[PDB]
Amino acid sequence: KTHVQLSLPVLQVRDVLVRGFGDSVEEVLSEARQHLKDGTCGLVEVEKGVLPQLEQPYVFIKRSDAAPHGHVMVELVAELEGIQYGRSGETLGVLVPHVGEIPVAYRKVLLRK
Repeated sequence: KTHVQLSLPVLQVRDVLVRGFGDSVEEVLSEARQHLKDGTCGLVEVEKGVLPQLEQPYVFIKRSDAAPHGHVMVELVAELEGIQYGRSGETLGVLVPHVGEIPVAYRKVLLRK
C-alpha cells in the first residue's frame, strides 16, 4: 500500500533513551521509515526546549492533507543545521526510536510510504 495506518506512542522528551535515528539526513529518513514499518517508532510533540534535547538530523512528521478513520495523513521531513529535506504542512512532532518508554498518548497517522 502507498499509505499505512499507524498509532504512534507519544513520549515525554526526558524519557527518550535513543534521541535520534543516526548521523545523515539519508540515514535518519531511512531508519525512521524502517522503525515506522516495524512498530518501533515514537513521537515527541515539539515545544520550546524540546528540539535542543534531541539529536540532529531530526525527522518530523508533517500534516500532508486537511483524516481517514481518525488517521491524519503525514509525510516525513528531515532537518540538519536549519535546512529541511522535503516540503509539507504543520509538524505533528519529531520521530525517535521507541525502546519501551511508557507513552502519555497515541497519535493516529496515515503514513505516505
